[PDB]
Amino acid sequence: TPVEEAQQKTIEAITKAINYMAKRRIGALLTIERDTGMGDYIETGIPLNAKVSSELLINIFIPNTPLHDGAVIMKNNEIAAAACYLPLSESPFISKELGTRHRAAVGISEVTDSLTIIVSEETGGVSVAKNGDLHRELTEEALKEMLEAE
Amino acid sequence: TPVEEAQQKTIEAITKAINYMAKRRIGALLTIERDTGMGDYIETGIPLNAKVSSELLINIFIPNTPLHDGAVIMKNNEIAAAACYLPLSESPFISKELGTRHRAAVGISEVTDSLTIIVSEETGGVSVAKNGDLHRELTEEALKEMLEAEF
Ligand SMILES: Cc1cc(CNCCS(C)(=O)=O)ccc1Br
Ligand SMILES: Cc1cc(CNCCS(C)(=O)=O)ccc1Br
Ligand SMILES: [Mg+2]
Repeated sequence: TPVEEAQQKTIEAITKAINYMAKRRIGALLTIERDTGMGDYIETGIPLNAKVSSELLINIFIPNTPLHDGAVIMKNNEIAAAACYLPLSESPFISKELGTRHRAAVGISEVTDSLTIIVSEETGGVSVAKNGDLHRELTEEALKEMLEAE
Repeated sequence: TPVEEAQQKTIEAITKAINYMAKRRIGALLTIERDTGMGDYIETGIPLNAKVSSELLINIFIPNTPLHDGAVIMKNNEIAAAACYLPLSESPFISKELGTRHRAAVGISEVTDSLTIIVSEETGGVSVAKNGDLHRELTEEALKEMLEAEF
């Protein structure tokens, strides 16, 4: 169906962008809004309401640029805003070598049903936060399975 | 009016981005669609249909990134697409030292009523192409007045 084709196109755009950033160890923080509304967090960032593309996702997270610090929040198959604030988790069960992007991802996942993807600037490792837990060191196939399951 | 206020915000976003890129010698090519529709050229790029911000404009043109090569085309208060093709002018009144961004800007200005802004990656100089003419070495005040008059 059109809706199904659109969802797969967006998943492919996300995975292509994450692949690029993982290879270059570009830190990234990408939250996909689900049933819990995140308007309050979207409003803290720079409004985009942009079509998804791998190219735009990559350009947003280039280090030392206006849009790279903070989270991209996606909603309704669009990039709603970039450089958004997310709450930092206080969970004592996050690996202590991880920094602010990972704690922000877990934090939003504790108060919403959203799915957040994180790329580590230290290792290029890819992780996903959902329901208060962080799933670390994902392969490309694992990330795709999570996005399709979501 | 809201329309006028939105126009003022878009102009401020553009000028802030252009000033940032000029200072850092970030090459940029930004065409503002006017009454001649530019859909044929918009469709050659990556669709964004994004709200304008100085931050997004800057992020688009960072060198060596997916979106930096080609023109950004704006439709009113939106960035319609990035990395768009524009036709190259063969006008003899384009300074010989200038490269493809300036020739593309003059080229689209010959077949549309659009206004195109160019930042030179060589010098940081800012120019505008309109109606087949290239106006070089603009001050910040001159660019803002051109944009305000264009709206
Ligand atoms: C999610 C994902 C993961 C990878 C694997 N990264 C490799 C890092 S390594 C071999 O140094 O440990 C690639 C693309 C995507 Br998309
Ligand atoms: C249009 C504009 C012009 C300037 C003047 N910069 C001229 C000096 S340069 C970059 O060539 O070394 C500043 C801001 C805006 Br906005
Ligand atoms: Mg002069």
